[PDB]
Amino acid sequence: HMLNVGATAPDFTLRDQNQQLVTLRGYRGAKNVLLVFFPLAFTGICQGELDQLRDHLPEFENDDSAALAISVGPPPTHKIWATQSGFTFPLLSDFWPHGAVSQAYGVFNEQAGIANRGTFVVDRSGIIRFAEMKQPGEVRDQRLWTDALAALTA
Amino acid sequence: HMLNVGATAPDFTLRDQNQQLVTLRGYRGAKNVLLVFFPLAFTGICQGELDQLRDHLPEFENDDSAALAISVGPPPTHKIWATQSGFTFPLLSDFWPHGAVSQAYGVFNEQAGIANRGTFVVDRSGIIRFAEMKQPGEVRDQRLWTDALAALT
Repeated sequence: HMLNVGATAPDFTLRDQNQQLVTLRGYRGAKNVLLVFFPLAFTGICQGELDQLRDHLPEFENDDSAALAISVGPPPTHKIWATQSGFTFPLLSDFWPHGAVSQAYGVFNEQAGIANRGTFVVDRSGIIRFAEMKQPGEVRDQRLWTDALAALTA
Repeated sequence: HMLNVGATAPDFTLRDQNQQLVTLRGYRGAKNVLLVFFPLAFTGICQGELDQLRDHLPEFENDDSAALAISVGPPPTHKIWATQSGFTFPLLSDFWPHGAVSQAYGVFNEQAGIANRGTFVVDRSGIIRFAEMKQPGEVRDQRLWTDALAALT
């Protein structure tokens, strides 16, 4: 099942949309990390969620916080989507092995082969301090994300 | 790994870019099928190959022949690419299980998690009658596809 608050966040090294390696442990001791798992690029609900993250980026990518969007797509998919959508934050490929990081966080839909709408905040110690999992057909409330992030600055 | 000529073509049922199910077996007795495997949507060499196919579509999609392009990408990826590129032929998703059909045809790159640039012609009996895979630099020779197809009518 989904990892809950108090668990150590599984570490990972994934390619971003520009093929650079991004590792979760690299933020430890420096920033709180918002992990935004999403099902599929070029779909309507995903578009809306990541458009909203784009529109409010300074709340998620600053001196205290970092945001990483994760899905099973490979980098060329995430690159074209990011370019066409104006996304400048990292989109990470859980592509091969397929959904392995999703599976480690307990947010992989084993029937569909896609991550659910899982969201986590990982504190500077690497412990999960916010956890949620919505289904692909549901929409998340991003005020919950900013509120969790805010509580780990002060 | 690649299946050679004379082998029975593994049957599949995959979603196309509009989420419709396409099954190889449905062409048996009716059409020769060209199977164009490709690594990734939105890449350069894939683009050029499938653009050639678009530009020559009546040679590949007619009363005697059908063409199916196959990669590991899911339908929304294929839908956006297809729409942007004018691909009106089926792009099929070997997505989940990841590359299972590609594996069955012996054209899966296990290290990278993508299909290689393999091509097959399947006759009206379901037998592989043409099998092609080019070097990493090299774009496939589509006159060859139309020649193989032409030999089977």
